[PDB]
Amino acid sequence: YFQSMAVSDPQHAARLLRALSSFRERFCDAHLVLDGEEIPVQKNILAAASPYIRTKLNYNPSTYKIELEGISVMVMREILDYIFSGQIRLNEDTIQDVVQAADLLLLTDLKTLCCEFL
Amino acid sequence: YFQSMAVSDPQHAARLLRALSSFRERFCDAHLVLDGEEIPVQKNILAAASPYIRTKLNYNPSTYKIELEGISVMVMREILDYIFSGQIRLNEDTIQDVVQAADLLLLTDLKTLCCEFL
Repeated sequence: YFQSMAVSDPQHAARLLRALSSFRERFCDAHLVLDGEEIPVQKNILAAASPYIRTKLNYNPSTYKIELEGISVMVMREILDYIFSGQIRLNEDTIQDVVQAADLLLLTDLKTLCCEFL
Repeated sequence: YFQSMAVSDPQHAARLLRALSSFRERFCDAHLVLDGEEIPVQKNILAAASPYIRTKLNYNPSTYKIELEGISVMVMREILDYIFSGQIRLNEDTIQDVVQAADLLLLTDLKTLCCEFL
């Protein structure tokens, strides 16, 4: 008989995500424009996490800007922290704003994670 | 008392990785040059996975090319499949070439995964 194998490392994705977290200061391809604030950002990772941002880039393609005024800077920074780790931070005064932000950005699993703590 | 929480979704990294896997055809920032073959590639994800490629980009910064002639095209494609999934494919005729490639690219965990099947 002849044998071939497909071996899977389930910690790989978490590990790659931590190396990508290091690059949030060369690799930045775009700026998120929220309030009058600009956050340098890696395009493919935000497009990957948020279907909204994915669609926005198809329809809204010299620094490249992705506009977002319907979410505060503090909340988006906690969401970006989520995107690069899988962990979100939640207070009594915050969880509602985060759930609404998650809805805007079509972060469907973040939203489900937030509602389970209500 | 006042209470804040940090909630962690451990499937998040795998899920983001699958959305990034979709983009391997806009998001491509560079070409891998192996043999006389060019593979359009997302820069930050290869830099993140491979410390070698990370270093190469610091020292070797108009399409941007990352040169790599010490690995075959077939093997690198299986490695790129690993990078975007955590799964590697391994035959009797292949595992040695993959282990050597993993060493070149400083893919330390891929290498450990490959040696466990020897």
